[PDB]
Amino acid sequence: ILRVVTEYAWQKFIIFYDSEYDIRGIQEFLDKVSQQGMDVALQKVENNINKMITTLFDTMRIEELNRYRDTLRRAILVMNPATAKSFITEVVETNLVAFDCHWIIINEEINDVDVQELVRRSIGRLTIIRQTFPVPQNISQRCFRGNHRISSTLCDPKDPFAQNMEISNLYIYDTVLLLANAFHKKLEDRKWHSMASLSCIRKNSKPWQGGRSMLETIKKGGVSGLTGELEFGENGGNPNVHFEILGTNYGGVRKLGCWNPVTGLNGS
Amino acid sequence: ILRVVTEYAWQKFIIFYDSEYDIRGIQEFLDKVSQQGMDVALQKVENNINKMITTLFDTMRIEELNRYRDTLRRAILVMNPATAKSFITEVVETNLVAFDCHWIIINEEINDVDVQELVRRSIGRLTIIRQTFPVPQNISQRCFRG
Ligand SMILES: [Ca+2]
Ligand SMILES: [Ca+2]
Repeated sequence: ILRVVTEYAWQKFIIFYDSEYDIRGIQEFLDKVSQQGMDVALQKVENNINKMITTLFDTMRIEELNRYRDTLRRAILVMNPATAKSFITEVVETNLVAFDCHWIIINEEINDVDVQELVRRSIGRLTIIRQTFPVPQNISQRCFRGNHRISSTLCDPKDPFAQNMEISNLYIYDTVLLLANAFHKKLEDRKWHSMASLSCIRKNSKPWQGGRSMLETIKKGGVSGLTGELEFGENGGNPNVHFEILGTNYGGVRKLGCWNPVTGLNGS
Repeated sequence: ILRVVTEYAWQKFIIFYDSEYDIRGIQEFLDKVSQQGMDVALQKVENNINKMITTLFDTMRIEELNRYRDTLRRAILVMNPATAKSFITEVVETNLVAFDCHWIIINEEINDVDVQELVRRSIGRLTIIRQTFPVPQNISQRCFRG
């Protein structure tokens, strides 16, 4: 979000977040914008937008709303798409934004149906930032990885399930996939160590003697799945991630660029 | 509608009407705009807007839609408010109109709830023309006549 904001040369904008978001996620962002001397407002968006905005007009006086309108010309939404949809509509309909506004929505999880609906509801420039998964061309090969066949319900992107999957769902698939390959290699190499029946609340209880070798095998595993490549670095965490950046100035959405943490930003 | 159009100095605009409207109602209007040399398009709006506009983008090519977009900058809606609501939203969301547009809605019957909702849905200038009834001040005397 910092990189994108920097590219647009924003100096003044408002960050909107939903009622479940943990703002520690942007503590580093807030530090940096302050360090660069920007004017950044924060507001939590209640889950019922209708009473929020109605309350606003009543509560706030004219000169405040004029200040508020100006502030909304540049905004970042850090919220789930459902709340964002409702929020965008209500501000638009109540004339709190206009054609010159530019809003950014950022969330790993925004599906194609959500993106289309957000664009439909917005009336200025909109930028959408979401995580994307490297998936093959030729729709037929989308449902295979080598000889491994994936249920069409997960890989057919015309499928309602597929279009409604949570990101965690994709990772769950690849996790099962990764484990299977880990077990396979361990079995094939004839270096199997059996599972053990363990006991928890027993300060005497011992750990699984097989755990260290299994962990090492899984940790050094890698598979191609629905998320792209799943694998682990030396620190035990998946390093692979990709973000796409979508846009539309109104008057329809297109790809502006891509981001990943090694190469950085590509495109405008 | 003629008087209002004359006041705004329109020279080119499109008239949209719903599927129940009897266009003989505007035959005299059409005569007069033609006599003044205006460029006036007519289209019936089907009762399901969603398939109408979807059909449109598929059916029509680019250069037609550009012609069409330009034409929609000035429009008159001669339809019931329910159909107008849906119609305004769908054109707005599909970027067939923009901030510079000016639309007129005319119907004797458009209640206060409809008016508020139309304004909410529109994104340019909107003019609403409806019949009104002279009703007393002091809400108490509204419910009496003598
Ligand atoms: Ca739109
Ligand atoms: Ca409006």
